[PDB]
Amino acid sequence: TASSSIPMPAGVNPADLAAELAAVVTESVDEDYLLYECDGQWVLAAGVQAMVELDSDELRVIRDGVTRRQQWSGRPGAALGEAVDRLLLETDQAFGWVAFEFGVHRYGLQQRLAPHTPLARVFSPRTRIMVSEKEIRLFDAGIRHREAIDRLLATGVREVPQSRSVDVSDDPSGFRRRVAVAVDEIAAGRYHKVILSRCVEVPFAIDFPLTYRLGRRHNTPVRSFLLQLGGIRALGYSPELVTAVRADGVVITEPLAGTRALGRGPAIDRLARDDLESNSKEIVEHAISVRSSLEEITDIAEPGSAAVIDFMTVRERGSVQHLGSTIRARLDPSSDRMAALEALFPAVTASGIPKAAGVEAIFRLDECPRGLYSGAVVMLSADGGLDAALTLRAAYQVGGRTWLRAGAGIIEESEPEREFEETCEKLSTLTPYLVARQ
Ligand SMILES: O=C(O)c1cccc(-c2ccc(C(=O)O)o2)c1
Repeated sequence: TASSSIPMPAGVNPADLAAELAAVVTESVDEDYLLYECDGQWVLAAGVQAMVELDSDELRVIRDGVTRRQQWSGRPGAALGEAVDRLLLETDQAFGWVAFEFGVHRYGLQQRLAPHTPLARVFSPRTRIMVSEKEIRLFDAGIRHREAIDRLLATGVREVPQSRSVDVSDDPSGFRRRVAVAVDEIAAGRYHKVILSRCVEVPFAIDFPLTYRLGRRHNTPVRSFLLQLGGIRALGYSPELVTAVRADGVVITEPLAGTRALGRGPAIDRLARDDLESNSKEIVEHAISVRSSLEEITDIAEPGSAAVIDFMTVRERGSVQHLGSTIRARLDPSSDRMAALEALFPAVTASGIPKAAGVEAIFRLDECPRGLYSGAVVMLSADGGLDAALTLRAAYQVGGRTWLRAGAGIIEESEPEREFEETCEKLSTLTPYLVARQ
């Protein structure tokens, strides 16, 4: 099905070649794109053939300057799903992002959103370039894209420049104070856990593809992305899989809970791993989160199909390590891939426990709308597939402002100073790897 298949050159890693190709194609064609890494394939979705924009109050489908603009009601997953299924009648895959705000409708909180709040942006690409350890496959590539790959193979990948440091120690948004307020709300019995966050400004412009390459070779995320889409530049090393739906009907979700530092050498990392695996506080939070995922997944699964296939094992994520479980079910004939995403979104590590009360608290105690942060980056296929990675450990550039964003799960025993240090550990997935724009 690919019109070209080129063997991967010796000594070149696919993440490096795919991100370099995104830079070369940017220079020659100047188009929007989304690069998504999923199970050893880096798929560069290049150019926008058609775009679906789901907002809180409207749905727009834009193709070649022509817009279908429609009011929508009911579930946001049905509005997005109907438009995306339409894109996939004539193309194999669609890609994009879903905001954290897409998940508030299931809890009846959508009236709290401001008008015109973005919920999702999903596009069908003009071209797809798939890069694996074995080969480069070209789908619907015109002469400029074919010549860009030829030029890159002739020159080889660029050497990544040295990175530039950033200060994460300032607290202009009062994260420590906001954690103290959440702790008091938890002590009052309003909820059990809430995830709060803070932004850190990057006071210099970064090169997104070079920063992506440098951070990727020091991280082991479950998925990753690099994009330039409708005025947003973003990259991330997604630590958690929100949902994967396969064409054969198998649904997977991989919740994480608990955090210890990682990357401090073998001896310190082993002590942190043994503490994480045996700490009552982390075990209880992980068990509650697995029980929550199983309750959610039963609403969309064939009866008796839900199962935990890997339980409470350490998942290494670069600057941090977490407890994780892999939950599997079979999609019920009465359900669909968007209803599976809606059942599992937002993740507990994006919201809290109970999830409804965590989302309500975020509207008051966090900077809203969150947008891409704690939402998902997605890949959908014409055969029914869906892959949705949780957007944490990401960097953004919008309108000349570059920033990072990290948070923490706050419970009754949380201390503001420790939670602030925890956001610093999560920021460390990116802060040593920022390449300035040259
Ligand atoms: O609540 C937990 O146990 C838990 C576990 C792993 C991650 C997170 C979490 C919340 C926000 C971020 C981030 O901005 O990266 O990460 C929370």
